[PDB]
Amino acid sequence: GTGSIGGGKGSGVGISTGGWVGGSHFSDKYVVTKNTRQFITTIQNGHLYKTEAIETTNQSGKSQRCVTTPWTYFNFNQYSCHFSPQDWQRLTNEYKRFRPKAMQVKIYNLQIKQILSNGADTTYNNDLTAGVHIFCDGEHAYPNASHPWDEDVMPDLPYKTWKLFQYGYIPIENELADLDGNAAGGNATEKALLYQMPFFLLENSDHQVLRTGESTEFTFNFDCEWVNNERAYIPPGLMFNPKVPTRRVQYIRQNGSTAASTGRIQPYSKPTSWMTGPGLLSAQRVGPQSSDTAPFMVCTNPEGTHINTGAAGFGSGFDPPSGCLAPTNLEYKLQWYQTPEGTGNNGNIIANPSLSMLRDQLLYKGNQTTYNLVGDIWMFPNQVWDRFPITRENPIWCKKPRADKHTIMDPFDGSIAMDHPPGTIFIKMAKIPVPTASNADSYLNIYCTGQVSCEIVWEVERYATKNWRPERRHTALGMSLGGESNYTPTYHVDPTGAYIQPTSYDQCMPVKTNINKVL
Amino acid sequence: GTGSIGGGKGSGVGISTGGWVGGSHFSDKYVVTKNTRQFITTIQNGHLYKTE
Amino acid sequence: RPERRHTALGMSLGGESNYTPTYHVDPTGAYIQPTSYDQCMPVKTNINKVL
Repeated sequence: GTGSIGGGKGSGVGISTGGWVGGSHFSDKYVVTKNTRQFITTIQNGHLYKTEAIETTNQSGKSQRCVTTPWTYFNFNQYSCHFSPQDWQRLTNEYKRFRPKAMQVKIYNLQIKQILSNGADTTYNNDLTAGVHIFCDGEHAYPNASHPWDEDVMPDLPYKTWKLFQYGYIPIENELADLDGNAAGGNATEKALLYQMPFFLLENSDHQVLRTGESTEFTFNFDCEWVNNERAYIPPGLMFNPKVPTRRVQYIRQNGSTAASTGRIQPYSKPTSWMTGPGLLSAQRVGPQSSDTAPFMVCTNPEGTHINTGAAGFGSGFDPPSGCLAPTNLEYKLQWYQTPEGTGNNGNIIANPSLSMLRDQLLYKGNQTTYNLVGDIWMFPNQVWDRFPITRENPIWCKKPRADKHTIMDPFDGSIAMDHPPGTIFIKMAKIPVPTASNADSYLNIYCTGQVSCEIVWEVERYATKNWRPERRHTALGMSLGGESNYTPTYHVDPTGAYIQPTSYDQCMPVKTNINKVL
Repeated sequence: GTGSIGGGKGSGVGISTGGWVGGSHFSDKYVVTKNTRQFITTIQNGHLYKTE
Repeated sequence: RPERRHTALGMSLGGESNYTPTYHVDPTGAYIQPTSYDQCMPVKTNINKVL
């Protein structure tokens, strides 16, 4: 049902630079997702680079220093971006693993409008000679624009308008520069940090400038590890045959009155060579919602401790701490809101056990009498665990920090650590100077709308099982009713046009809950 | 991180006549500096040559 | 021996509240200027030549 486009192959105002793409194609080895959004970008910071310091004192809740830029950026990092709930269901039901392979982004059909405000009404007219600056940072030569679990992501519904967020970054750890700080300290390393605090201008590189008849296109080739969709039906410790005897001997030392005994290990409990995976349960969250509450605080202090007992502005919180361990409290569970309007207990989704036996692991230390839970299990030889089951609402990737030494990279939120994730596309409108009598900068008030199309080829692979029995699958019967009068199902739309969100973790259709693997 | 420019190679309103350049490249024998500014120019002297 | 070089450690703080270094920008977006001649990084101060 594709029409033949008429009109010449030329270019300019009155010729569109691309069409709308949408929908997925499933195959055995590949899944192709196509998504187009209409985006809107506006002037940021009045075309200025600014810095901001909180100066802590708990007013904001810690000490941050940020530089905000005139730029905005595209954030594609999330699965709901690329998959409809239908397509995500099909992916997690029909395939044991998948990874992104190739990516193609087009920015096209650009429209710059001048904003004319007279009194109480505002008008919008084309300025056809206005440009927009666009470039991708693929070298990661600038601070990353996006961080996992941000609300800046592409809209889930294809017909919603995507408003870009302002780009900004933290030039320095602000608590490490207290300025005067303490008087008898004679601050030096604090000034030394400020003198070498970097400053980044996107204007320091080459940009493409697009007028309304131009378009631009970016391609990216993923070299990626697979995200696996498989469930362990047993722990690795149960891989034995309980009827078979073992050669192994268990010596039990003298316990109180009970004499030291030796004997053959029972057939139904055979020793395992495989250990609980890493995780930290010992810490608890601190302080009011306003501060940084994470149970572990990862700080870098070059000088003399004194983290002000509340972590001050030193460091960032490490959450979730528990890793693959069974969370012993709600604090340790990954939790988010479906909507930027979510608050409190409304609109929040708590991650639930996937019922995979490589997750929710625990370690118990025997004394002579009993077993006690080991709070902090560190990285140890012979640990095996599965990754956090990712839903359609999880971030896809995180960027690996550039560093000399790193341990196993398995972010506990479930995002894939990548050496070179897709580059961020930065976009701002050309500053249009307005002639002014004084030296105060005045500019023309303009905004740009356009279409972005993302197209990802997913390398995918199906499952084969010798299991006799029907496996668990994701089904619409696990959905719930919502909206006004509560007659609208989960991924449907409200009578007001509101898109009903999943209220539970299973409605988000996590991976590793369905297809069984033999250990 | 340079995109492929779409739209025809023709000219007119709605086609930009260049991109933004910026940044330096250092070498042993050469340094290349690239700078772009946005300039504004206005009418001067009401289009007159005057003496003072 | 190590020769003299230009370093950011010769920069100074400026702007409002005077927490912004030399070539950085103010919270108001003002670009802090070098307040001294050495912050301008003159030539012929660093690399030695034998006469």
